[PDB]
Amino acid sequence: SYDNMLKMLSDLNKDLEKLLEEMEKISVQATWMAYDMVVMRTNPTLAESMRRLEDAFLNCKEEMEKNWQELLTETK
Amino acid sequence: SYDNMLKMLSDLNKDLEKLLEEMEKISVQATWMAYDMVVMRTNPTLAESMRRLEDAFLNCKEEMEKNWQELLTETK
Repeated sequence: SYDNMLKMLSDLNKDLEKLLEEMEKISVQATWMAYDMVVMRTNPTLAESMRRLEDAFLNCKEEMEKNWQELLTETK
Repeated sequence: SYDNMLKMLSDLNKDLEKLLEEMEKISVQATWMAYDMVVMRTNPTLAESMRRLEDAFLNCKEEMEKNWQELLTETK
């Protein structure tokens, strides 16, 4: 059984890890999208590009919150 | 204009922050859902609950990747 538990744990760890790594990628990329925009200020449409990016961030945050509520329902 | 740039930057920072904080919450909660399950081993249906949770993790990861492609499209 010890090997069976080790296999189950391995699979849960792999799947949690894939989720965490996905979120890590989003985090780093979103941070550089923001910081790059504020440093590339010569952009002529700075106002609109900042608005588009920040509303995209809010949209993604809200979708992720709905994904998370879905997970909570699937696992309750 | 300096004050206006400060205001735009403030709003982008707020929205990026809300995204990052959402992902932080998911990260911490998903980690404790996994670790609590592996320590509450007396659970009679451990196999099924581990399967449900790991598949929920994979589903959430895949949804987040689709959300992220949506953001990349909105901001291209």
